[PDB]
Parts: sequence; structure tokens; C-alpha cells
Amino acid sequence: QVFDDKLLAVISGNSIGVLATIKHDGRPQLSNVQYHFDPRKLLIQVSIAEPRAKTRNLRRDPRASILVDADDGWSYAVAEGTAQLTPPAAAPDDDTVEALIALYRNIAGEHSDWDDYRQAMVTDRRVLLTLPISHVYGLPPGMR
Amino acid sequence: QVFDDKLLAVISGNSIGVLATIKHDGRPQLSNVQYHFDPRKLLIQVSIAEPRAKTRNLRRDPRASILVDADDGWSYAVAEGTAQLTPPAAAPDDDTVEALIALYRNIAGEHSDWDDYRQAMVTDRRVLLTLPISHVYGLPP
Ligand code: NA
Repeated sequence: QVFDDKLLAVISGNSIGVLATIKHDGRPQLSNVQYHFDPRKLLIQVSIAEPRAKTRNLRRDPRASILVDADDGWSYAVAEGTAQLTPPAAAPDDDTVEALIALYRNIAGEHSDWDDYRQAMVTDRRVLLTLPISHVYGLPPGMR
Repeated sequence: QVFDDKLLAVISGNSIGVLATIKHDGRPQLSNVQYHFDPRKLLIQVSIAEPRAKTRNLRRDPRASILVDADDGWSYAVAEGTAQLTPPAAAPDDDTVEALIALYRNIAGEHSDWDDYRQAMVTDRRVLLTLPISHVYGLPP
């Protein structure tokens, strides 16, 4: 839809969002995440680390939402989906680290020392979060 | 705690945040809200409206969290609480509308036309949401 494309435009137009996961007690857990939006596949990809609260929540209940703010700093879009998570990075060139490399390119371009990047992924036990967008809602720029 | 004050400072330093309510199916519901923060009684105040999803959710389950961004746009603080809601504004002079007028003053001072403001609150079925902060976390700048 034109709408909603106005919401996706808010998502494709930014890189920082509020990730919302579900605590064991059922209430939301919120944090900021950097992301890359794949408009062709309608995916949102995030790099997260195994021992963080957001990761543990998602392994337990894969349902995730991301709110992205528009340029006006008023309006917003929220993407919902069911997260898919890679295993944590365990070797400097396993498929997980390879995917995180591709993610960092999409977000930040060419890395200074890729080999250190590779080692940090293993060390910090990084995970690729892939979130297929199954529903969008929000208040697109242009209305009340 | 030391950590605490740095987070609470983030909340004092802003007036828009992301409000998270809980949907019927257990999923968080997210939206931007404008708020006033009382650093004394440690509570957040928000003007919402009865017809909205966020309000329906909170009347079913009063747990709320609000995330607030630091100036660097990356650091942030989250406050959790159990929401307190007034009845919806029903008459231009009732207690709810008065509370919201006090809130509007705390946020943006004096309003152009209080009489149209009063009316708009009733037409909106506006609600005053009070969130005593029961817990804070996040990543201070
Ligand atoms: Na953590």
C-alpha cells in the first residue's frame, strides 16, 4: 500500500531503532539497535551478542518489534516479525561471522581490520538477528 | 546507585520517548509519546487517549516501559512502572481535563485557547497516564 510504503520508507531511511523483546515475566525489554533493511527481501538484520538480555529473550520467545523514528523526530514506523537467529560465532570464518561481515558492510562500509572484526565476533559471541517483516504499523510523516 | 542517576538524567533531558505496552497476544506494542518528568516524586506523565491501542492495552495490563534517547542518539534509558490512568475526559470542565491542563502547562507553558483545548480533550476522550518509575536500566552516555 501507499501507506504501507510510507512506513517502510521510514524504515529503509534510517539505521538505528528501538528493539523490543519479551522478558520471562511477559513485559517488554527495550534497547537501541543498529540495523540494515533489505527492501527486496523485506528483512531487518541486526548484530547482537549471545549473553545480552535481548538475545536470551529472543531464544526463548522469537517475537520481535523494531520502532524506527522518522527524520522529523516525531513520526515513526514499527516492524514486527518472528526472529531468526544464527548460532553464536564460534570460529573466525564460520557462516555466522561471514554473515556479520556482510552486515557490517551494509551498515558501515569497508572495515579497517577485518581480521580483528572476525576475532571480536567470536570473542563477543555475536549472533546475526534476521527479522522478516510480517506486519508494519505506525504514524508516517504527514499526518496525525 | 551511581548508574541510576546517569539514566534518570537521560529522562530529564528529553520529552519524547518510546512507550511500550503489552498486546493481548503477549507482544509488545510500540509508539512515541510526549512526556513530562517529575524528578522529585520520580514519575513520568503522558497524555493519551481512550480509543488508542496503547490505552486499551494498559487498561487490560497496566505494566508500561518508556525508552528515552540521550543526546548522542545512541545512549538511552528505560523506565518501567505500573501505569495509573484517569477516567477518559467526558466534560470540558471535569477532573481529567483539569489534570491534562496542568500537564500541558508543565510541558509547553501557556496554551493559545484553553476553551478549544478543553473541548479537544473531550472529543479525543483524553486520558492522563501517570507512571511511577519502579525500575530503570539502559546505557548511559
Ligand atoms: Na545485558
